[PDB]
Amino acid sequence: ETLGEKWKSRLNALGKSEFQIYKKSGIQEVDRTLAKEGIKRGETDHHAVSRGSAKLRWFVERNLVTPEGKVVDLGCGRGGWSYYCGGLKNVREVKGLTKGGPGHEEPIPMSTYGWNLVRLQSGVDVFFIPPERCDTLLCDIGESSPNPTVEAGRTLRVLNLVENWLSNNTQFCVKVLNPYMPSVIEKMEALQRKHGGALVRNPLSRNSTHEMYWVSNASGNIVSSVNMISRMLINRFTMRHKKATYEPDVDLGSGTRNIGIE
Ligand SMILES: Nc1ncnc2c1ncn2[C@@H]1O[C@H](CSCC[C@H](N)C(=O)O)[C@@H](O)[C@H]1O
Ligand SMILES: NC(=O)c1ncn([C@@H]2O[C@H](COP(=O)(O)O)[C@@H](O)[C@H]2O)n1
Repeated sequence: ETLGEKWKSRLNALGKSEFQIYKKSGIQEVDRTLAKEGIKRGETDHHAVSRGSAKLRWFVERNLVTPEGKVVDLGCGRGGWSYYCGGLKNVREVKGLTKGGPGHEEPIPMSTYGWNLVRLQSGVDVFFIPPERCDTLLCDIGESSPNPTVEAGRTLRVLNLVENWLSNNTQFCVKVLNPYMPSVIEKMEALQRKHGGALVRNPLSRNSTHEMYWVSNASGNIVSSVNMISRMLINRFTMRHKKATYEPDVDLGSGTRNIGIE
């Protein structure tokens, strides 16, 4: 029921080569080369396990999401979001959960700052476990599909999932894979009405996804928000100068935290 649908078809209609070029046109990138080589080498200090750490950092260093207390990371994969939160000031406990298993990102043990406050377990399907009480809820789940109706389903599953974990003034950051499909817009509107927050586009996301994140400390008419991104993604189809701007990767430190305010 929208304009992002025009974008998706155009996207799908791209040639393999055209596609790769577009996917990174004028986006923001994280310089991960050395971080990956160090990880591959067994290093467990400083490195982010994925570009997700840098991704979360962007929202956090802007107070769009303020992870505190018990943080639950739904679909932590390797744990970029979890290890990152494990080094943040007022965070006490970090629990990350994923499916893992062959053909899936499995959590990677690390000794980055606060790693001791972080527990990651795979072999978990978040959709069928009971909700635990938590102060901040993070969720980065959402598999992309060439078929926008398939994505719309996946998106809703996630929204319903999180609604079940959100309480009082729970802090949250949740990926909304396909925010432009009308059932997803409809649900988002309900949620926003019920828990506030807004949808925000992360400059680090690639042009090949219309993904937006529902963050707790931000507002803005949903529909308006998605169209903005839709127009933007379309504008980017036709670009002179398609370079990606890079930035150093995040450094996650290497110690253990003792907690206890003091
Ligand atoms: N039902 C489910 N239960 C648990 N994990 C799931 C799931 N469906 C998908 N996932 C997982 O969710 C992950 C999302 S990608 C993880 C990104 C992470 N924030 C990064 O920074 O490291 C995938 O690795 C996938 O295996
Ligand atoms: N035109 C192509 O050659 C091509 N390849 C992938 N895509 C679009 O982008 C989406 C996911 O992006 P990616 O495959 O992980 O980069 C797909 O689901 C599809 O809609 N398009």
